[PDB]
Amino acid sequence: TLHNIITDTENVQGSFSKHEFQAETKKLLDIVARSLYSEKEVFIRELISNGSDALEKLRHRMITAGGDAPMEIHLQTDSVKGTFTIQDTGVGMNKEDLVSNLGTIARSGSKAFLDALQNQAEASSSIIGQFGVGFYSAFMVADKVEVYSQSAEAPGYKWSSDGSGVFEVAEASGVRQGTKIVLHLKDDCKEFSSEDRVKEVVTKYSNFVSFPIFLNGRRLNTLQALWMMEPKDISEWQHEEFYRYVAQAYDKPRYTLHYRADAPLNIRSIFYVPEMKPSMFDSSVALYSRKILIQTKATDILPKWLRFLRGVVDSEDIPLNLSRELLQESALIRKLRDVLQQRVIRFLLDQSKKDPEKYARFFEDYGLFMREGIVTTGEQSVKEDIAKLLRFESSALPAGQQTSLMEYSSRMKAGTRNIYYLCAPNRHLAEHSPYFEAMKQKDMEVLFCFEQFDELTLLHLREFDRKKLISAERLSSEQAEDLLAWMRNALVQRVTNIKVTPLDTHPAMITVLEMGAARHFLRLQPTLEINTGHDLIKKLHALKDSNPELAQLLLEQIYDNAMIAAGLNEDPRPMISRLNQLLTRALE
Amino acid sequence: TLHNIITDTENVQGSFSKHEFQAETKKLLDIVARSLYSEKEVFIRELISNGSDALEKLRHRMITTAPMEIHLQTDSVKGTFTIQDTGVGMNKEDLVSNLGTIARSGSKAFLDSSSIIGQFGVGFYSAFMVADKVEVYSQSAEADAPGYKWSSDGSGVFEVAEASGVRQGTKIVLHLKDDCKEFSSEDRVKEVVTKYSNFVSFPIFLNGRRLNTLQALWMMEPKDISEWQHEEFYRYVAQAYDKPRYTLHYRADAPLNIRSIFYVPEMKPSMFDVSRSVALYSRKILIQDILPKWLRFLRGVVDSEDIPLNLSRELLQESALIRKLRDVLQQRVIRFLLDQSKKDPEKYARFFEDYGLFMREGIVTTGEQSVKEDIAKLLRFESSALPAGQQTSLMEYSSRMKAGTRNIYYLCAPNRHLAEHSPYFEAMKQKDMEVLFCFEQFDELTLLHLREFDRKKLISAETDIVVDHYKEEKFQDSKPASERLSSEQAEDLLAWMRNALVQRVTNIKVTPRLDTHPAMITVLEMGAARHFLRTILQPTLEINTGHDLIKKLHALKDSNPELAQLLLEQIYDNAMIAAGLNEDPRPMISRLNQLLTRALE
Ligand SMILES: Nc1ncnc2c1ncn2[C@@H]1O[C@H](COP(=O)(O)OP(=O)(O)NP(=O)(O)O)[C@@H](O)[C@H]1O
Ligand SMILES: Nc1ncnc2c1ncn2[C@@H]1O[C@H](COP(=O)(O)OP(=O)(O)NP(=O)(O)O)[C@@H](O)[C@H]1O
Ligand SMILES: [Co+2]
Ligand SMILES: [Co+2]
Ligand SMILES: [Co+2]
Ligand SMILES: [Co+2]
Ligand SMILES: [Mg+2]
Ligand SMILES: [Mg+2]
Repeated sequence: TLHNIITDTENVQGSFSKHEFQAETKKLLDIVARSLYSEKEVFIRELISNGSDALEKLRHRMITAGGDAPMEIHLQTDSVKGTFTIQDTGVGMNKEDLVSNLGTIARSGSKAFLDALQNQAEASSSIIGQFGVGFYSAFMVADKVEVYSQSAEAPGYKWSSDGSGVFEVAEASGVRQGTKIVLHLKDDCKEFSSEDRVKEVVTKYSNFVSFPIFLNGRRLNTLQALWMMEPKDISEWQHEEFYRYVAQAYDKPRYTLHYRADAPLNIRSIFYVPEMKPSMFDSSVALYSRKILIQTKATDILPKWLRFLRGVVDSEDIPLNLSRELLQESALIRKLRDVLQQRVIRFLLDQSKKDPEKYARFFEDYGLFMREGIVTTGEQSVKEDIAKLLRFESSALPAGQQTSLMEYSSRMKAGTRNIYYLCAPNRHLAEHSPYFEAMKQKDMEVLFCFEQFDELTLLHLREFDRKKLISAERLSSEQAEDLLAWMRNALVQRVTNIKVTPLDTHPAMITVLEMGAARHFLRLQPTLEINTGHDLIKKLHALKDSNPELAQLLLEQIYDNAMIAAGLNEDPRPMISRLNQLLTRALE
Repeated sequence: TLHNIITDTENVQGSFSKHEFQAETKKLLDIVARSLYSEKEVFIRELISNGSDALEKLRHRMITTAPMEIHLQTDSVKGTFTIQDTGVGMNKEDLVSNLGTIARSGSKAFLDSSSIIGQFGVGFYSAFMVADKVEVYSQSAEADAPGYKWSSDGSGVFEVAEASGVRQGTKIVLHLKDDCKEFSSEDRVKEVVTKYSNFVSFPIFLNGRRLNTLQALWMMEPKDISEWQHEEFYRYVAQAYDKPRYTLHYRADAPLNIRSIFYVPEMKPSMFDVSRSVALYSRKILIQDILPKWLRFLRGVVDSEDIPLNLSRELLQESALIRKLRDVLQQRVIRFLLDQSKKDPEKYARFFEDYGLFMREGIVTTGEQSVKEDIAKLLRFESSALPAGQQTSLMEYSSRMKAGTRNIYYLCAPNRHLAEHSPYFEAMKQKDMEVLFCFEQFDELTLLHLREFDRKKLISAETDIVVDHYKEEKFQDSKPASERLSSEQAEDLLAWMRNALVQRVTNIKVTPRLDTHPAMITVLEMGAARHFLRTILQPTLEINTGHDLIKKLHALKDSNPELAQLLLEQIYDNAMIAAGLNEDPRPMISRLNQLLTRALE
């Protein structure tokens, strides 16, 4: 029932030829200029990266062979002629370098320059170019490209091409030191001769480029890359400002984490938690490399549950896809994500100590993210890492006070290893749980979990600290029996039981067996319990025969009042008209 | 004030030299091997695509019998991945010029149909992502013609020799590097095929077993798809176990080529997943928004030939075409859902109940008014002019509006009975306008954001009641003056209430607009106040001096003054709750029980 035709039936017969791999130059240029980037606008990123690199090499040269000029990138638009022009005052290119570097695809002068530096040299970490293709991005948007270049050594040149397999080189006066590139834009790309549009692209990708960038004689990039600076030389106001820019936000960060490290990758990063809680009516952490935008929404570097963080991650040696808008599959990027997960958890844990009050607000607003993380990850070790961030209330603690799974594990009786919880809409329904009343008597402490999805979190948690979480789950004696028998008939299809109990000020209360049910209800088999010493109950007893119609309203009210006190009816609008009838008739 | 450096100053001196662009081949190979594809597994897709193309070329040549299939083999002991197709094969010139030359694609000069996948001339080199060594055995058809072995380590050179025992077609053997042993696992290779190549037009066999490849339903004639084929296909694309309640199979050629199928699940959406969905294809191979956020409940697939692919085959290439496509799809889906409401309103009611929250979200988070209104066409309400239970729409409301009218009135209450008997509705009934009844939690927020519809302002009943004070209060009471407090009694009572409720209310007023209710709370921007409470104000308390409870209060203030104050506090609380402006109701229960006992003697 198997069908395979793969068989070792081949044998080397005779002699063989040796060939070198070739490359169809014509088609390859078309591929860069058409089939490489998701957006045409990206040619501006590339040309500015080149200007930065040229400037960086000049700066490097002058450390040793010092000499004389300012280091700048200038952009000019001409909306009448349809041109885009960029000029840098960097190292420039002689005729040999124009032909070699521009004329040859995947040849990178910058890459060779990098490979020859001491790894410690500043330029080692700021040179952007790697592949030797970014320049061809100009043909995506231009029918004609002209390059004027003057090297810093001992004649100016003009390089020229339409990008169709050929190019021309001639001597030129009077070219300024560095390189000037003029793009004659295609008709469908004339938008890049608009100043406003070019400004949008520069700020998107290249806002943190190290050298001043001018557009039509005006400076743009006034924003310094805070993530590359020493964490201590940065003030709270700089973070507030930088946060707003990077998160496109208008509030401040409640938390700031400035993380720098060298392994598995170079990392310079800043993470923020917004002060404003998120909701339905609605950026992410951005990825950079050597100060250039890679992805506005970084995908592989953080786990999904940490998507509430804003900010930036920059790595010098993260493996980039050729398009420079994706990362390659890498064991190093996987390790980075794991490292960051642990760092952020560690940071939030520290914060729960420094200010439990503040952390309490944070957990109310963002705790859902932690719960999601515990449910969706498949690593038990990490589930218990994220679980250190959870807060609940406890049977063994007062109302409104939070504790962690660790603090519970702390207080446990020495001879036991079970974590008991009870997921309830509220505390009243918890304290009066049949299942919890059990754990009151013989057993001891139970976690009260009121938040949404607290349940399946713990179900998915399964195991914490090698331990197991498991859900713990007046009126005479015949005047009352008469009253009860009456009550069961007026509330036939509302409750599945009516009891009598020792309540004080409250004439009745609602209790529920399954908390699980009550959630379906709020999305039920209540048990009303009557205080036969309460005046309204004794009044109810008297009116059931004397004024049956009045006692019907009163009964309904006592039931509704009990459901409200149990948090089982949060919006009492349905009762108001009846209640008003009860009041008018009572007040005759 | 300006700093520029760019000046038209440069002039050419003497003649030019002419040059041809060149390529650094060795470094291109490295780029294809390490930097081109973001995921290693796609070498499987690329090799299958080549096999599929070779088979298409043979099919086209066989017109003008033999099997046409693709075989995969994993050897986890030898660390080897093998693929063999029964296609046209390659001759010596072909092995050299097409395989040996990066960016050379024989699958171009073949033209000359739309079944051919290969375009760039680089896909084959993806093998070097995962393999130290690659051997190729190919046999052309017919044509003369010898067999050949092609061989390379991936760096720089390769060798070809004539060979025997080469079956018609092409076999390729990947000697996997230690980094990539996962591709000698059958379960692993199977995962990849079904991910990218599950709609390939020829059978694929893995280690002798035929893979369950599928029909590209979206490309096919809609009328030839049975409900059951859609059920199955839905379950596949949505990875679900239930079936679709709606199926939209959309083809178009203008303005954009589009072949798509969308499904709405029969299941209600998980509330967990809502806070925490359509695949994109080209030529039957997977490609990795397209729908606006509010339509993320839809499942299914979109294919469009106007979307260009990047070199790596994982990104789309015109962020403006996409916005267009998305706008087209949004429009088509709204029209589809409007049509479903016509055909079967009862079934649509269930849909709206389960998914309505997505519409409301869409209305609230869009900035474009015409889009808010388009989505708003999907909303359903009840009406004061229709029997209980009968759903209607903004459009139908608009069509009943008299010539003079210029506003759409609405009232938000938990249910039909509460709206019909709302004090706000009693007040509105004195006018002759139709009032929409909206029962869902975020309906008010939604209409607040919607603001207007078809040039008609949306106004809540509660708001309209306040505005009428600043016009003519030309309304007469429901009860004759005999059944009301005299003015002197009304003024006396009000002055008392103002003292008893000093810092809780802005003012207190009688109103002729109530019947069943003793009082109501009014706030100009009621809706916005309700929304704000979900985490005081300048509320007005308006009393009905014809109501038994109000008149009794007038008496009580002079007979049991303490009881009168307790009554007063409760009336205010009742009006706040009825207004939807109440804080936690639990702490009022104490007062209420106390009030209840003192009343009952
Ligand atoms: N503005 C410039 N000034 C001086 N030299 C330049 C300039 N632009 C490009 N070059 C040179 O031309 C080469 C080719 O540029 P490019 O095609 O962008 O490849 P790359 O910058 O080297 N690497 P990549 O950007 O990752 O593809 C560079 O490496 C430099 O040697
Ligand atoms: N299995 C095969 N059988 C026959 N010819 C093949 C086979 N694989 C590759 N070829 C030939 O070799 C050429 C190069 O393949 P490839 O590098 O994948 O580029 P491409 O398929 O043409 N376009 P693309 O896949 O989009 O990069 C193809 O165009 C075919 O002419
Ligand atoms: Co052999
Ligand atoms: Co070195
Ligand atoms: Co000139
Ligand atoms: Co009309
Ligand atoms: Mg470059
Ligand atoms: Mg191919």
